[PDB]
Amino acid sequence: MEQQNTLNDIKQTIVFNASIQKVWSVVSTAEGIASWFMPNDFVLEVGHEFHVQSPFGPSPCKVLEIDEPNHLSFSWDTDGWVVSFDLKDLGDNKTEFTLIHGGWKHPDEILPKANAKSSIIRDRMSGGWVAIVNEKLKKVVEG
Repeated sequence: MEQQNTLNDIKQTIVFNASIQKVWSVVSTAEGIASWFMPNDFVLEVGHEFHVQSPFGPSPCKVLEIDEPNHLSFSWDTDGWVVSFDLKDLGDNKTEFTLIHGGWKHPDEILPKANAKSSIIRDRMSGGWVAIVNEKLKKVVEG
């Protein structure tokens, strides 16, 4: 019939037993995130950039947009990636979580530092993200 084109944005749609407020709290803190991301001093500020502590080198970030009552966006420095966490108010103490992580466009290009097929990192990152999304995060929200 047809095949997919371009690089799809790592989408992770899942429904947790929490509220958009709680789910947001998991994606609007320093300790909460660090509980499923990395040790850093998160900063809820627009155009605010920080630095995290990774065992594989420091990786700063830069907030793009801030909207607790919806979602937020931020870029990834020393890498060239973007991770945005969407939130949907479902109710009944439930909320829809959608992890969107892109960076590349066409399946072929290559980024520095990493230097590897974007499609490879997409799966590599997606996988770990999938688990993390259904490993710590879940434990974070549920916890």
